[PDB]
Amino acid sequence: KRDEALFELIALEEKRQREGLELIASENFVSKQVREAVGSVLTNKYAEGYPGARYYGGCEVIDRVESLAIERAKALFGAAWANVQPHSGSQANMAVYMALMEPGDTLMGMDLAAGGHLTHGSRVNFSGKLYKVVSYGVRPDTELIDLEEVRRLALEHRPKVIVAGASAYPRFWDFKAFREIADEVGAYLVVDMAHFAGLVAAGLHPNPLPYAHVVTSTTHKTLRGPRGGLILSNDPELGKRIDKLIFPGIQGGPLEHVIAGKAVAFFEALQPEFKEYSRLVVENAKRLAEELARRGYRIVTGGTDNHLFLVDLRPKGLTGKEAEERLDAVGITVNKNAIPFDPKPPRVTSGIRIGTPAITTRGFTPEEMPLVAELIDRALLEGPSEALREEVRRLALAHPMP
Amino acid sequence: KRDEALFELIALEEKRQREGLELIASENFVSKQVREAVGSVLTNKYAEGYPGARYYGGCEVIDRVESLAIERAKALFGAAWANVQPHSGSQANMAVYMALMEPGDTLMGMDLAAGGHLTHGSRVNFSGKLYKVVSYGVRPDTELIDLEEVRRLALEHRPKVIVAGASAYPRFWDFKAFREIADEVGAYLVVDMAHFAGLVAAGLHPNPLPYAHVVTSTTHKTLRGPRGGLILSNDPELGKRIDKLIFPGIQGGPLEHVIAGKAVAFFEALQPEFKEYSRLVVENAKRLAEELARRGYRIVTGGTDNHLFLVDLRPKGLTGKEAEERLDAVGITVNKNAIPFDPKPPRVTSGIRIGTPAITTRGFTPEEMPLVAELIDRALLEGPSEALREEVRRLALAHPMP
Repeated sequence: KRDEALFELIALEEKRQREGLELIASENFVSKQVREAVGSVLTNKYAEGYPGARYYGGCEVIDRVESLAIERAKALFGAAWANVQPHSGSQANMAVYMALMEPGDTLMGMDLAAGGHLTHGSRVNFSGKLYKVVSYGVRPDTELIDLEEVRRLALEHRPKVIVAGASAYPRFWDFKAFREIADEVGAYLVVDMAHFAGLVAAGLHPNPLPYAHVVTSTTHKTLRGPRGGLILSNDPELGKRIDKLIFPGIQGGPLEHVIAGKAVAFFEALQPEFKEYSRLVVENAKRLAEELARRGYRIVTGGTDNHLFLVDLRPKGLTGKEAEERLDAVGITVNKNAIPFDPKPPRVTSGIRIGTPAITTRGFTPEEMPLVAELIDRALLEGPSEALREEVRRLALAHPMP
Repeated sequence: KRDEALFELIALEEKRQREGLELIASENFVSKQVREAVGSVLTNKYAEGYPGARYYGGCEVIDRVESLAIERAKALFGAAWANVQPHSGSQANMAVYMALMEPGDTLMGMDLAAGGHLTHGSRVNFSGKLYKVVSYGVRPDTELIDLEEVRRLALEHRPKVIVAGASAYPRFWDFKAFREIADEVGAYLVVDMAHFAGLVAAGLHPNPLPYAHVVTSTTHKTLRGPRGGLILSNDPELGKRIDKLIFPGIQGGPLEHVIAGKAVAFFEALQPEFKEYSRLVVENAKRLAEELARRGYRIVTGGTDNHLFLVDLRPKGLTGKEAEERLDAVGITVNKNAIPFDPKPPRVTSGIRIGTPAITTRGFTPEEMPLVAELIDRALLEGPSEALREEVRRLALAHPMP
């Protein structure tokens, strides 16, 4: 018997995605071929271990699939080693921390309120539970990272691992300087490029590979692949230690169907069209932030160098939670986000985060940003309304989905 | 541009699956509708948090999907609470350990050599790195667990957590006895039913829900669902604590496409046909074990109560490693497994584990077990040959995949 109830819900979700403007910076729309691989029979095989070194037999074809994903990842990012088995970005980070540190050691990452991710040292996350955390933020004036403040914190606290990269920082990272700082205290530099991995692949964002000891990432987000994790390094000796932490360290069997999807995603990222897409992603982000600033909205750091930006809603008397709800009411999805030196608690926040990778995949161009900017503005000032919801629907439907 | 290289490999793997006999106890073949859900657009949504309490907008449909999976899991197993977000079995156990123990605490599980799982205390696994481990095994004379030995160890080491459940134990578990032991020392009883979950759902195996404080499992294996984890309990308060460990504790965004697949698998398991399937799984295992005993092999414990059984190859002078290779050469996959107090090292062993869930899914019935037994025996005695490989191939092809 077919589970009609469940499939009816899947159809409702397709409709929602098609009829709205998805502006959550961490989302995107995978291609049909990525889905074809993820929904393949590769899920019926237990492949504990690594290619050529599996626990069980019958992995001759799976080994070629995994190997292909590994080599393409290496080729795509210019890395000497890769591990494509992490179930997620969080497991990728977990593995790296456990390979380089012992519980109790000191970890240094970006403060959550300044843009850091939960896995960069939050007390409610494994990172802040097993390790002593020291965070760095951004300057109160420019809202940019001050490298001398980072240097100071490193010398004072002597972290074993320093993490660069974030989930809500809209400017470029100076990886060379972060490596110099880590070298000053004998720490490992770990770059979590999950958010900008696609831009790095397209050559539109500095590559951390040569400067970081280890690089982690998600395969979804700007890389536009399936949901999963990835770990890279220019040092294969360090890589061997990390492989051991992924399995048998923290995971059991890998999701080989997902890994097949990663291989397809890397193949897609290697095509010239991916660079054109990535360029448009950034152009859309700059133009959209610009149009919102023209309407009186304050953009953190005054703009963006990547695919995302933050809007400070304090001057407008709106909390991030309220903005998110008013936009969601009309089909525009974003997520409330804390801003630097946010006076309000994380459950409420004073701003919203916006990203363009998803709408750019749907074919939106910089010339359409002024229109998107107008819908956001009205939803926030005039609030939800049927006429507004319809205008959003029509705009969305005029753009296809992969 | 289609990734022809990758898709050519997917076709080869399908051909491999069709033409061979999969006897690895942890394997199974999922239905078309389970793959359809896993390959759905639900992968495009970030949905951190839980139903009604997410960190992003646009989760209205996803909430109905996850709630559906939760409620079906509760009805299927007779539970008061459930968490369907774990990426795997390993993450389900990790979350439970971290919610119940602090690093340094003592964990008690079944010895890996006796049938326990990597996550039950192995030194190369996170369980053995973060916690002090005490292991229990089987008696050389009975080949079964000795509850008095378990009790003794418990009183002597005072573990914070006692894990029941294994990956290679062919008999029923006395959950009531285990809980009595746990109460006596003030420990939590955690049951990992990953392997036998499908049997529990079909009511063919004692249900651990009423006796354990927490129950973990995989959604694949005898439950025949997609690859992933699951947590259940009869205590909602404890459940709320475990929800926090899954997120924001150890994971980030859940795989909602996989959770949709879990919902479908639970739907399939709630149908009367699943009970007939599971009845056949157990009958095939008992019958195949009998047929092999009749042909000169010894069955550990003399038989089985579930879907798997251990073969002692000593009567025929073979090691598990050799048996594994000889079988693999003719398209029959099994895995080597130590027998109680194996005289051979662990990388060699004197036995093999055989499980019937996968062939049963393909339509094999008890009357055909004698034929599978003969093919296994001929491959081990005569060794691989083209003629034998063709006989396996034809038998396999005559039993379609889902």
